[PDB]
Amino acid sequence: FSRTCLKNFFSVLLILVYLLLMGVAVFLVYQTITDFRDKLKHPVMSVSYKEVNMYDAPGIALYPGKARLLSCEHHWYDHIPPLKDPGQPGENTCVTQDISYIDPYTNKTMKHALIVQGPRDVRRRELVFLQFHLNETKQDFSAIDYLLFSSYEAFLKSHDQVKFMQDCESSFSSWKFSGGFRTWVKMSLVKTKEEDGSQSVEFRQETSVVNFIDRRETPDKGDQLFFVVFEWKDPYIQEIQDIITANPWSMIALLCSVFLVLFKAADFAKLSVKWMIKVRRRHLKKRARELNH
Amino acid sequence: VRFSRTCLKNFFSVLLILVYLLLMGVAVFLVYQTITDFRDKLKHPVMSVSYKEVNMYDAPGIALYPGKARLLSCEHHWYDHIPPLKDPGQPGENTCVTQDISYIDPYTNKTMKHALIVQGPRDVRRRELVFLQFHLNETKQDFSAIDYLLFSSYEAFLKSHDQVKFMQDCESSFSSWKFSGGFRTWVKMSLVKTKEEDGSQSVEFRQETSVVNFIDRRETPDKGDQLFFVVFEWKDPYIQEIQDIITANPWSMIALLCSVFLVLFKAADFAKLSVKWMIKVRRRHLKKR
Amino acid sequence: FSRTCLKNFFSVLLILVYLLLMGVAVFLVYQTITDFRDKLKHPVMSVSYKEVNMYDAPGIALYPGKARLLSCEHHWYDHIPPLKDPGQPGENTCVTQDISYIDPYTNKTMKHALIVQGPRDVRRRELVFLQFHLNETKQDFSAIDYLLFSSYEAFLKSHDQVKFMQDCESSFSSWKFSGGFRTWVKMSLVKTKEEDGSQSVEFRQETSVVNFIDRRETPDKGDQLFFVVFEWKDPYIQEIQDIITANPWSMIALLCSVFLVLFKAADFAKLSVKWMIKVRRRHLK
Amino acid sequence: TCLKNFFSVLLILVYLLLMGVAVFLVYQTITDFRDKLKHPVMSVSYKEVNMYDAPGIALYPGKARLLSCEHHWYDHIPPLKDPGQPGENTCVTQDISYIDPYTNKTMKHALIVQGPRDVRRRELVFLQFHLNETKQDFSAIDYLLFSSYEAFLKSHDQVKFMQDCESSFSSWKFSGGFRTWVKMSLVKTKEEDGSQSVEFRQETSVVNFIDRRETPDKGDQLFFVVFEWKDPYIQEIQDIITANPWSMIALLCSVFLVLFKAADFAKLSVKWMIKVRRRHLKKRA
Amino acid sequence: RTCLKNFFSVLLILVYLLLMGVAVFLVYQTITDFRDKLKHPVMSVSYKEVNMYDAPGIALYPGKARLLSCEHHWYDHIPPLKDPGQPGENTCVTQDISYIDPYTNKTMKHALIVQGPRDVRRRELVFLQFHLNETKQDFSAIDYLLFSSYEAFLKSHDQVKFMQDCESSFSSWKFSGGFRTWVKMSLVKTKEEDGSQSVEFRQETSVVNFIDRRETPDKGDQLFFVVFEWKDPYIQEIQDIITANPWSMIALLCSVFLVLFKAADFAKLSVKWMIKVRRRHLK
Amino acid sequence: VRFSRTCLKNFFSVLLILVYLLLMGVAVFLVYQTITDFRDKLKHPVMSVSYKEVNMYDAPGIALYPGKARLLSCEHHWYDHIPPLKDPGQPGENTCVTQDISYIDPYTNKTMKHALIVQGPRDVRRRELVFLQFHLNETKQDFSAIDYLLFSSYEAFLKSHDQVKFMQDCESSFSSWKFSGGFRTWVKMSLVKTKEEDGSQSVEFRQETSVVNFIDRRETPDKGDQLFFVVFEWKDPYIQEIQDIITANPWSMIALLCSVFLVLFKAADFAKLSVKWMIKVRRRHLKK
RNA sequence: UCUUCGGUAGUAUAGUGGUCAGUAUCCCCGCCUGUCACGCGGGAGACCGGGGUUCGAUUCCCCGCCGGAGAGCCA
Repeated sequence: FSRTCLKNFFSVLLILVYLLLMGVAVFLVYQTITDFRDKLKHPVMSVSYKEVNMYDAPGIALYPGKARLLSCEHHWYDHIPPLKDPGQPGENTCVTQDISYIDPYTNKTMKHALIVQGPRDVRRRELVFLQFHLNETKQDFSAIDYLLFSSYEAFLKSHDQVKFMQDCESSFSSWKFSGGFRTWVKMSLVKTKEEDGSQSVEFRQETSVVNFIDRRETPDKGDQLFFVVFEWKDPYIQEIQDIITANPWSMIALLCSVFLVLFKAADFAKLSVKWMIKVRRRHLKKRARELNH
Repeated sequence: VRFSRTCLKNFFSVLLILVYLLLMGVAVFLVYQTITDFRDKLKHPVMSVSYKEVNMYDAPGIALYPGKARLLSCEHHWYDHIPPLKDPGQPGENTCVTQDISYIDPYTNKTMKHALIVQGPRDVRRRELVFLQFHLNETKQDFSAIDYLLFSSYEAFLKSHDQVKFMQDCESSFSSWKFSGGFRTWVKMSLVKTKEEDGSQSVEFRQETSVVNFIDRRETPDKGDQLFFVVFEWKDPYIQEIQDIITANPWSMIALLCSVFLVLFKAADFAKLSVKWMIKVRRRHLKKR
Repeated sequence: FSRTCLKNFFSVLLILVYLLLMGVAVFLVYQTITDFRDKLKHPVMSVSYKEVNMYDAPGIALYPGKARLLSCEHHWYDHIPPLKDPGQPGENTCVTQDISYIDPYTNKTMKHALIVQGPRDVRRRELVFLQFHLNETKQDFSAIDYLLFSSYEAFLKSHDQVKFMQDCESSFSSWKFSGGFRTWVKMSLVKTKEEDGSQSVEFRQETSVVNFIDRRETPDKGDQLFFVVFEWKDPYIQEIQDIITANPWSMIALLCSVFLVLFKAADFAKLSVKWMIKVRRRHLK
Repeated sequence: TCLKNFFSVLLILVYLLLMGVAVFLVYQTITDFRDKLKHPVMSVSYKEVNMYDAPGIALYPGKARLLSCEHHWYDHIPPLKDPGQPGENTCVTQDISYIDPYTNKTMKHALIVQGPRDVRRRELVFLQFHLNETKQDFSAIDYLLFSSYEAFLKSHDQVKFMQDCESSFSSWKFSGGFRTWVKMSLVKTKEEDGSQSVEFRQETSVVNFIDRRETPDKGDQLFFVVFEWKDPYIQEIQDIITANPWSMIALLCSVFLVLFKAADFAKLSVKWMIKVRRRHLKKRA
Repeated sequence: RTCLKNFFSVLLILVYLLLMGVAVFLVYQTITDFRDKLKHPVMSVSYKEVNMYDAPGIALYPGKARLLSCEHHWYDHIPPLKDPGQPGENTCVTQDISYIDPYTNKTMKHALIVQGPRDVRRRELVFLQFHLNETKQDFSAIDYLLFSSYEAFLKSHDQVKFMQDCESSFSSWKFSGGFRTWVKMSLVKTKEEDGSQSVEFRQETSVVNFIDRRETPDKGDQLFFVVFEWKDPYIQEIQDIITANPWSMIALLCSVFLVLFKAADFAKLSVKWMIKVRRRHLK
Repeated sequence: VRFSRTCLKNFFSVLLILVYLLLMGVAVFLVYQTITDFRDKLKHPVMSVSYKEVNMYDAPGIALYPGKARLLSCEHHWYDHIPPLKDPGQPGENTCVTQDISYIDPYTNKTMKHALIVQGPRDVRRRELVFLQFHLNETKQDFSAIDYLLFSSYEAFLKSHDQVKFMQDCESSFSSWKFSGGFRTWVKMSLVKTKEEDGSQSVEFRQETSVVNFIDRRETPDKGDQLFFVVFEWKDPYIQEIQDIITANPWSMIALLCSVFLVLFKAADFAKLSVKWMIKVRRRHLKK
């Protein structure tokens, strides 16, 4: 009767060894699929700078309003602008093209905008020096807004330019420089990576205002004089590449890991069951050898 | 002729010793290198960024710190493209949810500093702004400046009675920006949600001031009338989220190592079978019958 | 045709399994080759925050013109600058170490460095107050440049300050401070990693100008008094490291091991053809 | 035959001799290992330090108040000075006084200063003192020259520096006159554990001081004291151990193997001799 | 049980590789020790003896002084005092040429060079003497430097360069006024890798007071006196020795290889002896 | 078969001669490097240092040579960095041990130079220091100074005999210092012993004097009167040992030689194995 | 396609339900009888593979691999 119980105990051990590795496999595959779904939930960041040598012509959509473009001189490399007496017009050696459109988010108002061509040569540090004057009024807070878009010649050679300002304000953000300062804007360009098209352009900038010596002007009525430059901070275009360990990585790693752990989950069980039936037969051998020595 | 026997004696010994030596020399090499790589990847968790959109922000924690400065207005201009022109100096129109707390200084435990916490803007979509106005006619420092800090939520401060520790932890964590003394500082703000190992999102603020000079010469400021201005608003509806994820999975480490061990076992067995076959083909070639 | 055609139908499965395994292997190696084409973008960013307590004092290369310093009062303990007076030179207690050399860009211009030690502690908010002065001239906009580099001691200990400062000027950028504002320049470090781990660093800074009342010295010509409050802001430094996510060892291991499941599938094919042969033998016998 | 008894002894004799020389050589090599372990050798190293290494110069005037300091960043001829004028405390006169650690009864003072820098340009501290002449003869002012001024500043519990650095030096003084000029240099010895110790050694060179300027009427004192740096080639000392980590045991095993091989070869050769002797015996039988 | 015997044979097979691992570990340890020994070269000194020292180099920059006596007391120590200030007894091989500064490049240096003493057995000493007019510098001094041999200045050319090179190698010792600075000099030779012998001078001054009461120097004029005896009749010979020789560790590696071969062979013989368990069945 | 026999024999012979040769080349090459290494390490012995420690030094001799002066004051001020100073220039209070010997010179062999031998301080831990105030009449001593010489055994000087030679040899060996005529020469003598070969080690005194000036305001200005103080101490409670070790060991070197000879013998055995492989190849050649 | 016969050291076989899987040759070592074996004395190498019964199966049974033997269309 002892052997009749032993043949049941060893069957129980057989089933235990089978189901141990039949449950480990399912637990591991479920854990791996859950982990790879988690990885699919959110990708990681992969930046690259790809420094350039000759920037494109950028777009600067000023909204001067009632002011006047006194000067838009392009200091081709002159990091120290030639001092000139404020308060009078002159030297419109600029690439301005006054083009207006209706502003969205309002649906009721017209607003003009003298989009100008920005500097290109970062190595030479090309500049653009502006000067806006306005007869003082009740506004008491003189800020002249300005937008920024990547390509200017694209605006030059695009039919139905409605997009170029009816979408810039709806996409970009509206900065503004002060009245009575010289807002030094050191722009830079940053590119993202979307799955729909190819990429996108977003601007960054570091305004560094410096005071304006009101002498030699004497604003008796209070004539404010806006002054703006638009440098190019760096020859580098930090592009954001949103790399994913999500679509191909999940599938490939899933299939490989599972089909290669099934290998052990089968081989170890086979070896263990073979050797345990071997030891069962060995116990039978030793008891029957005690019987028939 | 024992030439075949001697060639066998050379081959099985040297070839098999070489193959079970190269097996170890590759297995231990790869296991050590990949364990080191696992430790390295555990050393440097990779960051994850995205932009979860928010239609309507909560009530932020703008907390002005005016030392003996008189508030003049709180107009929460809901959507105004530019706030309407205001005559300075005159008080009134202070429709801001305001509370004053002052217990102790977190730094040096020096003294009390009263705050003027405002509920702050909510609707980013309609570009809510909370345009302030200040006044410091009686100047003795002669070195103008006004301090302000931001915290996460208003009702979180309001409901919790930990008033002193609110301005303890907020002051210790958030830096102390100071909007300029005299001209309006259009302080757009944005939120950054960084995650932690425990799932806690300890948020911090990010702002991009844009100082606009004032032409407030309608005040006769000869006596020392230095009046300030502030504008808060929410920069973009989006919110940045920061989460550092573990790039190394030990449950993939173990799978990779057991798989390469199985590869090496199969390679050794195949090599043994192949050498046995190449040895035994001459056995059927030396004798024909 | 009763048995020869069946044997041909069995043997075409041999070529079938060969071509299937070839195609699957080619597809898998194509996927892995695309992965190591993405290897170009595999440089990813991993950042950490070293909670540093005591900080290295950094050199602060100011580049004044016709200006003259007035104070360097380092408020090691004080986080607040006590009230002071315009003009009136006093307590030039900094470590001004003028090394005025020629331009590194055009090699013609004259620059006048005034390296200051800067602060050390950040838990105590160690300010480094400064002050300048300039009698008015035809200077329609007034600005006093400056610049930064990694460490003061790396300037003091290293020899040949000529190239040490000349290359640093062109390498970094120059963000100035204005004529009449307390340009409260905070500062912080980003610790990036190069291809080998040389660990170059550059400076992040958040200026915040603030107006200064000038009635106390009645400048009747345009006298300008600058003020700079260089101060370390971050109680911890950011550590940018560009780790790469893929190594060829994983590629070769996974490929050569899915090769084994391919071989096992071939084994099942070789068993199944024999099983079908046995079944057909039983059926047609 | 009798030749068998003749040769049946030197067989075991040669193995006995080999065992004897084996134990002799193992004793010789173990004694050599003991000797080479009991006499570690040193290695001298020169490093070309280019810069500061701020030392914690100390002085113990007690009654001789300071009257001058200087820092001649490049001046091998320090110019004239007024004898007896107090002030110009350009030194970082971090004055601290502490009780004796050794006698535990004397209220000792200190006038720690900041040490010379710029060894390349030979920057040299300079001093000047004064003391109303008292009953004590042989006017002497003790002074230590411990190192690490920069860490001395930030160090906590400054009593320990004074109470400890006295024991680890000999406190060489400077005289009551004639500008005891004091050069100095460093030695960097390596301890047994792995740490290192830095000690200052100095080469005074006194030069007589002309008193044709003070014209004292009592016998007052104006003893200077001058510091500098000697050649920057700081001596690094390392006490390396004789290279016997495992070579002794490996060559012990080698001599073991060769002696066993030689014993076996001796057996082979003597067996060959026995074979040829048996052949000769059969020839001559 | 034959399967057990083959499994023990497989155990010996596994043991066969732990010897390889230990050998490779010892090889790595040996290569690390070799690199360490090539990283810290050892030093040695041998005090050789010299019967007749070379006539050394003595550079002096008196400035506005004037050598009043240059007597070679061959072995006598009796001090003659004719007059503290008179010029006389210039009995030495002296030679002065002024050269511009090789360091500042502006000033000129007046190298009033004196040959010096040779016979250490007789303890030759070159008793100098110098007087200076009163000046405002408030403490007198004379920088003086030494070089290898006066003959290296006598016959050699480029005498301007031959002194200009020896500018900052030494530390510019100096004797004072109203003193008798006794300078016992010794010479140390270092032996570096490139076969050159850089000679250096090391000396131990011992100032002794002087009596000017016999000259009535109330005005403020100071005197100077120097001697330059050679201290020891020896020369320090410091040699840096490399203590690592690859041709002394290749034999170490070979011995390791032989002992591991013997160990493996003994393991094989041990399992062959273990076959006695089957040999008993054969019996 | 003649051609095959000739070619095989020449091929085997050239292989064996090539390896046999190499064997000899590496043997002579290694014995050459052995010769070079052993001769080089015999030429340049390598020296070592160590620092033992004591708390109570023995009594060292101090051979003063006062030509005309006198022991105005001798003391044993231990532990007192402020020695009790009396009125200068007044004799008495000599609480030391002396022996006014007067022996011969090695250079003149005729002068009976005095030597007021004293024993130095011993308590380094309590920094004991002697104090030897003197005075002379300097009628003509324009550069006043009295020599002093250090030997390391006062106790062994006492009980020993032939004291003329016991002072003669120490005078010859150690160089003669001198203390200033009008200063205070603080002499912090350290003790250095070198463990030489021949079963003998010798001691050497090295010291760094530090003159500190003396003020004579307490004595009336006189002609032919300059006094001077000399101080002896103990620098460190250490004793530096300079011992020379030897790098080369004949036992180790012959061990290397035996190992490489074993390796080359095994290489020749593998050459013999190649010979037997050639023999079997020739057996196959004749079988075919 | 079907039906038998056999498969063992490197060679030839002999063994078989309970074990010096043996022997001759071949492989190694001691003797040199004129010789590197012409002759002796000691030591060494194996059940075609897989599964199943049996205390144990190289033996008993089944399935695959290898030959050789026959009918032979398997076209």
